[PDB]
Amino acid sequence: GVVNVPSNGREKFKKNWKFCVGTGRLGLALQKEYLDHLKLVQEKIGFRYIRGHGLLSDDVGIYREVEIDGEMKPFYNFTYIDRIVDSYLALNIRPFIEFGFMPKALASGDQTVFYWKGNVTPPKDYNKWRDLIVAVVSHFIERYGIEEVRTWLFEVWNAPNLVNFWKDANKQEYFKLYEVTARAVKSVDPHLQVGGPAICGGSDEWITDFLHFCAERRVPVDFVSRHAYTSKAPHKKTFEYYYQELEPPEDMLEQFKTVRALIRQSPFPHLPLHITEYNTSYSPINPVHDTALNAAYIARILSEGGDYVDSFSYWTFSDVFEEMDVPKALFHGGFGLVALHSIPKPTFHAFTFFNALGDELLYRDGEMIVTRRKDGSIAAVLWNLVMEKGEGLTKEVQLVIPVSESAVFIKRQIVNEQYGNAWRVWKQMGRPRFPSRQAVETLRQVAQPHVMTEQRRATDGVIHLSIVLSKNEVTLIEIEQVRDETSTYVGLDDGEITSYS
Amino acid sequence: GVVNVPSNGREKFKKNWKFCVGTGRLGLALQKEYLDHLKLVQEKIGFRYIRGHGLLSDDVGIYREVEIDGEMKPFYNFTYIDRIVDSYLALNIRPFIEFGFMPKALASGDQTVFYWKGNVTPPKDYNKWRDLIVAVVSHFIERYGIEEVRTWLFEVWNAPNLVNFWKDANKQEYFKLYEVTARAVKSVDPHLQVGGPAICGGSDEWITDFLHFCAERRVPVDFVSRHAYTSKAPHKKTFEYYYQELEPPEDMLEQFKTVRALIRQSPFPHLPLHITEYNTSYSPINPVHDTALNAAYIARILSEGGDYVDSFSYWTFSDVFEEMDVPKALFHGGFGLVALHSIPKPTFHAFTFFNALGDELLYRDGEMIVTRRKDGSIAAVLWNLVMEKGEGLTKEVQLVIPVSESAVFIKRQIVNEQYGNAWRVWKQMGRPRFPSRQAVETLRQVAQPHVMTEQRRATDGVIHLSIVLSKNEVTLIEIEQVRDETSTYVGLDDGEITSYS
Amino acid sequence: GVVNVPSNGREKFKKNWKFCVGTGRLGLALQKEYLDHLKLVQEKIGFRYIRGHGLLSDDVGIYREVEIDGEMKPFYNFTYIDRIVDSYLALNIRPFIEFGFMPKALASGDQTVFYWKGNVTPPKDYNKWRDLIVAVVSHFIERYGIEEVRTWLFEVWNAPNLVNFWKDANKQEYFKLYEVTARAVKSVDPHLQVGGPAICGGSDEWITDFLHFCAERRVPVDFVSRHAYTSKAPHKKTFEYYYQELEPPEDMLEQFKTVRALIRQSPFPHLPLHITEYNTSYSPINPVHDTALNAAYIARILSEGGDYVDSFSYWTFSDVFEEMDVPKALFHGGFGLVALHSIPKPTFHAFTFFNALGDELLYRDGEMIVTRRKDGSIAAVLWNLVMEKGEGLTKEVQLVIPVSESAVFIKRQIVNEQYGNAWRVWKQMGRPRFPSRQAVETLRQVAQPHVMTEQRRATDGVIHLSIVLSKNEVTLIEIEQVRDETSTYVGLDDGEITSYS
Amino acid sequence: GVVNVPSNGREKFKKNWKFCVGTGRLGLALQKEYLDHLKLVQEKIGFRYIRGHGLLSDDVGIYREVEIDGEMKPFYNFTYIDRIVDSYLALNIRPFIEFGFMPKALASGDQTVFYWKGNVTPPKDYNKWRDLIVAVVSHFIERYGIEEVRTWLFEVWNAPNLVNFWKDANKQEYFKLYEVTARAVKSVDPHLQVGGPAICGGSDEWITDFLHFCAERRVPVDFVSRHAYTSKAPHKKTFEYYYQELEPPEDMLEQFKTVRALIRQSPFPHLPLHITEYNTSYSPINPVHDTALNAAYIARILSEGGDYVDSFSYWTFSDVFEEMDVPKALFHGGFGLVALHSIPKPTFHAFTFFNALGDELLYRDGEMIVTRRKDGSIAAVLWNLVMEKGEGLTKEVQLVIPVSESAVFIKRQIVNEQYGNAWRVWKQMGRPRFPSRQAVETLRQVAQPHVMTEQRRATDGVIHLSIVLSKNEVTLIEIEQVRDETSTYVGLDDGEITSYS
Ligand SMILES: O=[N+]([O-])c1ccc([N+](=O)[O-])c(O[C@@H]2OC[C@@H](O)[C@H](O)[C@H]2O)c1
Ligand SMILES: O=[N+]([O-])c1ccc([N+](=O)[O-])c(O[C@@H]2OC[C@@H](O)[C@H](O)[C@H]2O)c1
Repeated sequence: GVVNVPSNGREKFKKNWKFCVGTGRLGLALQKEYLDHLKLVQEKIGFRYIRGHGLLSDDVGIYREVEIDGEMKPFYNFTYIDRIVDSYLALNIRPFIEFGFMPKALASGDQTVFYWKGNVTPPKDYNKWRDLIVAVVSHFIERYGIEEVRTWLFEVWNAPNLVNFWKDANKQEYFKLYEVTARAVKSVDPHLQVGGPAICGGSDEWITDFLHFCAERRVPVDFVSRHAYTSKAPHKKTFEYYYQELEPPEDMLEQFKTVRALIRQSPFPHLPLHITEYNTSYSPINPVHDTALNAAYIARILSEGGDYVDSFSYWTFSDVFEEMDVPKALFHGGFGLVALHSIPKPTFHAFTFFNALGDELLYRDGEMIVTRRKDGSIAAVLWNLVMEKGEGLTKEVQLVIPVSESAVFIKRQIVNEQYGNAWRVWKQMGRPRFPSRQAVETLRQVAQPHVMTEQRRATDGVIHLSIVLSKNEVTLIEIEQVRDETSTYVGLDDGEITSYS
Repeated sequence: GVVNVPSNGREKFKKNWKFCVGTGRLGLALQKEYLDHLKLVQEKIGFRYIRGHGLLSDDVGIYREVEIDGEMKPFYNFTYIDRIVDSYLALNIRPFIEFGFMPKALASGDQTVFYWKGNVTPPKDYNKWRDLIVAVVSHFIERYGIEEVRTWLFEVWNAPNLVNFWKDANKQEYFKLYEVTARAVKSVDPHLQVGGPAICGGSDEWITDFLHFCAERRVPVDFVSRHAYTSKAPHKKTFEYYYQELEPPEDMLEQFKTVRALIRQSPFPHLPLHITEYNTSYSPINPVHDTALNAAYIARILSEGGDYVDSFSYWTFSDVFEEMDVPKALFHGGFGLVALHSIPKPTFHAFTFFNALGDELLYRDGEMIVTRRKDGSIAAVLWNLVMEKGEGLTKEVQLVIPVSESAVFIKRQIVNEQYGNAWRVWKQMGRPRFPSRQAVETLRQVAQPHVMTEQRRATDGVIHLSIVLSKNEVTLIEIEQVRDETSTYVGLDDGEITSYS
Repeated sequence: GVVNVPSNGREKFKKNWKFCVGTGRLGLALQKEYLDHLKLVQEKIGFRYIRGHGLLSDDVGIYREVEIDGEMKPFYNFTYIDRIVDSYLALNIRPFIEFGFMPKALASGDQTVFYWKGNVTPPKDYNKWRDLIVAVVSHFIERYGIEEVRTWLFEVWNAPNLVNFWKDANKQEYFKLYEVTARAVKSVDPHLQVGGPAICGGSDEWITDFLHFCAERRVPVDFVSRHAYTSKAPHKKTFEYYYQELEPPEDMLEQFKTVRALIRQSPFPHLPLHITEYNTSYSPINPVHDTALNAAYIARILSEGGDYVDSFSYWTFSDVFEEMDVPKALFHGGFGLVALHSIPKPTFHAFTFFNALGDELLYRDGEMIVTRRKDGSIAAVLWNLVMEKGEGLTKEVQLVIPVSESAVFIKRQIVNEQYGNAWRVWKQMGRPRFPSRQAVETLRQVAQPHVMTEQRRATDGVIHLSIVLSKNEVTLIEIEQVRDETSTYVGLDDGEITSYS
Repeated sequence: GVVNVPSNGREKFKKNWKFCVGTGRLGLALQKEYLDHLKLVQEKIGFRYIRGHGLLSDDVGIYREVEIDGEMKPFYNFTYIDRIVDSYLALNIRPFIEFGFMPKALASGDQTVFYWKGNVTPPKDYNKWRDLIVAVVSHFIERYGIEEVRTWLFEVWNAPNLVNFWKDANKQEYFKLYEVTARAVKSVDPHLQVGGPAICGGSDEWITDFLHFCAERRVPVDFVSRHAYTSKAPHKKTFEYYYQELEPPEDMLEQFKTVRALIRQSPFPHLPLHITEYNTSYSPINPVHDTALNAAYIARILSEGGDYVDSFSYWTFSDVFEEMDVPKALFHGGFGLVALHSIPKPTFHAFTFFNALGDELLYRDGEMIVTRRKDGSIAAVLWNLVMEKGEGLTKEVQLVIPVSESAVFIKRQIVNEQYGNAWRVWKQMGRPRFPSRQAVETLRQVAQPHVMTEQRRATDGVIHLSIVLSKNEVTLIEIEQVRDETSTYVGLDDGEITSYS
């Protein structure tokens, strides 16, 4: 493919793609492994927010009753989220808070979800729930101050359209929960941004009904949130895996555009859309998350998602996760960008590569994005998504690039099936479920992207880049001006080194 | 050619090769860059000793006078060595102390050497020198304890046979020095291992005459020390470089062997030989040091060195160095295993690869060493030294390794003219003298060994490795037993992941 | 009163006191907070062993089924203990392993203990319990090597004599469990030191019977294990506290003495006694743990416990704990030496003070220990336990100490009701449950022990220390030799500095 | 003396006091010790700028020549200052650059200053000098960007009115150097802030003459810079100390006010004034620097200096220094707020305590500053300077603060002759010149300010605080509102803890 890149760009590539990221339940943020991962993530990708479950679930331990006199009185315990939210700010990432699930002692019923058993029943008392919300949100304000907390976003629950996350998928009782929550939030401070309905795909009439509910009853909404996944249901389970086929990335972008339109035609036309969960597969034990295909796939979404949505949050930044029990093996199919022992998966590198793009959009299509940075250098992320089985499937992309700076340093980073892929190498080691330190160390060496560099002189003010992508490669290409200093090394002559010319 | 690696080995590959390592002057150990460098070097190569000049030179500031009442009296400032040596022991490296150069205020003349102007004249008074030595040795014992200082070694002066390092290259006067120093040391504790004559090559009758001076006069010697290089004197200079031709590595090994023999024919037939400086070139501004050639070259030394010499200390661990002024550019020909910004140079990777070898020497010729680890894995370092100008020059090596382990994990790391070579990429950047942090980080990325993994079945309890070395490649190959766990993943099927088979 | 310290000591004060230390369950070692706390504890007190609950309980996640080829087969997930033990060894602590509690899937009934719901029923199948032990112990050996694991200890279950921890406190069923476990361990390696009965107090015929059981059936036992507390059952509960009266520490030492005597009467008279949990109170929400009284109390135990027992393991090193839910406030009555946010509690400082003592036991009574270090210096720890309510209550102590020195530097460190006491200060702050970072730093500053130094000249080779201990003071006194260097500062006169004399 | 602190104050206490700080020559910035110190300084006191010598002196290595052909051509080496200025920015501190001294290779003459021998002669060629500056400033802008460099300040030379620092203290020649420098700076970018004359006191007609010179010859000046000290010429020397009397703190403030007047009376009446060096003693071996008096003395300067000068830069932040050779002992009278081994001296605490103050000035006089912070809390630094010899000499300050809050947590911090004073304890240890690590740790533990806390109820809507300062005591007091949480601890009763009430 021959893509002629212009010197100038009308558009700006926005940073929506790294606005927010996902995470396993907040209680897992107490784990050193977790925070190692979060550190890595925030050093290499700069997420602004993080979005998880469990804030009000009982391992974090906020909501209790507590026998005083002979009445059960509510007790709010911030010991853990203080630590959690602190560890977050310390890593320059803010909570996209998600109020859920139901504390056990506030639950109206038994139903739970996940291995860690988040209670998914409504509050036995909405006054108690509201007071939870007021307490938490007020607690946050005390700890972090109002100006900090105002930058946070507060989602109400999670996937209420699903029977697993909300008793009977009750639209009406969710809307009651939304309204008590949204009102509770604004009552603490009116700038605080509360939103919903946190629905998973398959039920976008919920967004419309949610926005009709909010307009009709004058319920505050500051954003719509929605999840996006492209995996069909499991066509094969093992004791530790769900294998699922996938719709192409276009399916996710159409999901985004569709929900943007629902918002345009609603009484709240100006509302931000945050996709608070996205990946390929929605199961934390689907091995696709460990693969290069995941990288290549998710790159398209990084490219284009931001046209439709104010943010879209990769579920998750890390394999530290337990919705489906403790990981049974190093590469076990989890959502994480980072695997246990801080081994980036290929998808991590995809974010790393997008994080090198500039603001100025020179060219974008369905398999690349090409940007100018403020120093005049170019940054391109290209990907070769291939959802079909088979080998080779190399795609050459020819890039013609405007460069006035007579010489250029090109640095290219590739992750694919061979490179930046610890999953492949893990396989070769015997798929050790519980690898030794040495094996982890090799895995990490191997998980680094392949780097290639060159100096190229630009003939006619043009650089012609032949970029050969292999199956499911995501690659970062940067073209820097070379300010050559060779001429200051007077007499320099590598021909005077043994073996060199 | 075809190498049939025996299943078993009588001989043990010893750790002589990393007993000790070279350093820029001890004063420079105060530099944060220096410690960063030592720390990397101690994490990836665990050297036991570090040997450098400048212990008694005036930047470290031990020796002074000091008009106290009405008298110029000696003052021993240990502020800097306490901190230097402390920093050494904190990194699990002990000093191979070298008593030099002449404190300015103890100097008998003004001849200095180097940019930092180490004085190279005999002491104006040997009684004061003696006391310096007693004071230093004593102070060390007081700070670190007698048990610890006894593990240290003590060389006396540096290169006294060279006019640059010692006034008139006075053999007789350097023997006076050695005697005063050796006795000084021993008078403090008889078990302190003192030695000399730390000579450079070209005048090895100094070993003979030194050890007869020691026999005649019964001067304690506990080892012989000697430098060893293979570079002729510079035949080109720039304002910045020396370019030297190198003798091949056999010349260094014949140097080792011939000195060993000279010691065996001496009155002290059994003394240890510590080669206290070695590289290819002896100039810290010979770009050869930053190349792959350097690594391939030194790899043979690591392999055989221990045959003839109890230790051999690579000059140096780091480009933190000043003999020829402050590095005028990132890669500037410095002795260092590690370049500024902690960019491993190819020779670094050589040591690191030797660090992965086992005790059991299975096979060794002049281009490889093969070893069994105590868990039964093989570790083999192969190098392809090519001193002749020109491209290509690839060696095909065929390694036939035994192991009744069925399945095998091979990890291969290569560093050559393309991989693990930040010098070649520095040049592509336009030889930035003073690189941006971004350039540095690229350089670091690129300085990493290229890793290649595979799983192979064994046929007939044998692995057959067809190994292709590029020019001046050093490569580590490890063959580990795969204890394969895949069978525990019942239902595991990569064929159920999108794109995978 | 008056105490004349012998210049020489017959006996050695041993390190039994810091052989082992308690931890809240192993699952919590995943917390970054837990490890912060351990690093701290390992730098200031060097514990060799760490004994905790929950190795096999389900948060750590080892034991699962796992439906494979039509059966429920065991699935040993090592993800979490690998990470846990790793981190233990990285901080130079080994597991005093305690095989408990029942994995939910291995359990025969529903009885749990604690908020974390450790199952306390017999295995539904003792063969599978055997295979669990074999799996875990084997796994450890496969990861750490046999020479490492052989240094560990293995306690079977916890407090089988209590109904809360073991169905019916069934003695015969516990012996069955112990036999199965002890043989399973030994079946893996005969060096693996296994032991019980891990009983709480009140019921020491369990030792007698347990050992009778083992003699009769030739069941391997390598040590006896026992808990030791001195608190009566809670007389007052709030929703967050258990308040308890305490027996004096002689009571604990009598427990030690008495259980050792039951071992000498038994068929295994020479068996090690490891007291694997002691504290004052056995409630993790008794505020007593946070006080200076706890420190002063336990210092007597540190002083004398080793006379009777091979180890005694302070429950716990850290307030990272959850047996009674998540800490409801910074100081919440947790067992920890270390409070959250790495705030040392008074008791932490007691260990620290014992960590400064020498081998040579010069003098000891029930309020002090005095030791000679090998450099010749004295180290004394003194405590003024005062269990009575009220203020004042200051012990005077006249130490008369031989010193072979003449000029002496004394460093006293004190923690008591004023200093080294973040609890008192936390109360002044308004008892914030969830203190801000600022408050926490203040608490940490204030948690440090008060230091008083002084130079004293000996008279007639003796130092006469008049020491006043406030109520529940634990104080460390070190008397070190001064090698005065002031004479070398010729002309030094502080009287030539503004204001100084 | 009683002070009725008003609730609100019209004026702001400015942060001029910590705008900038002094340092040893930039070359020492390369030392690990130095950066430990800077780290600490920047974690506890937040300095915006750092100002020292040697930028162009040859240890930093920027100016060389460099025989190319037969010509000596200038060569600029940025290897060191890149690493220095990076290390600066990483620690959030910016260079208050100072162009000096003369590179040997550029020097017109042989006169040097200091042990390290900065050349203090005019350049041999002013074009060469100019080119140096352009080179240096262009480099900065290249590496860090114009926006960043525009925030830096550029002083020309140091103390040109002193014969030691400038050949013949030649005024007219300094103005030539100034003009050439300032013109060189402004030619690179006009917004770069260039300034001088960097004079030491006792010669202020130079500021007048300088500003007339610049006014008349239209030479750019953006700031006046000046040094301020109060020590008289030494009255005793030892081989290692200068001992000096000190004019009182008013003398310095009057120096500040006098120079502000000369500036107002000048052709540039609104120029900022930066005191680029102040301490009490101008010698780096005056033990007053090490003392508590230093602290209490510098406290009035921090309180008030800002009225008269835009900045005032305490020479120096650390003892890493060599103007008078390597430190001969731990506390050796160096300028540093931080002693070697990162042990803060009392003075460091004064900056720390001042760094606790709010912006809103409630009350100030010559012994205290009392401020309100944005959360309504009070912060006051009180000082009791006593320049006379003698014991005791305390000082009661009675602050009467309005608070209608019911209750108050008070946190006080004291460094005086007893507390926060490691010099005092170092003396008790026998003035170890080169202390053991154990000794250093005691020293550090002792270098911490004494902390006293209490809770105080309000009476009459007011708090009456009696603050006893002892000799040369600086003390920080913070009064915060207590939000008492005790009522939530329902049933709490410390009375139910052994020994407590
Ligand atoms: O160019 N020199 O000053 C020089 C020439 C030859 C030798 N040599 O034959 O050993 C030499 O000596 C040492 O090696 C290089 C230098 O960096 C070391 O400090 C010297 O000991 C130097
Ligand atoms: O210690 N000296 O050689 C010296 C004496 C007098 C002054 N002075 O009058 O200002 C002085 O100069 C400056 O201040 C102290 C020094 O450390 C700085 O480098 C100079 O700027 C030094």
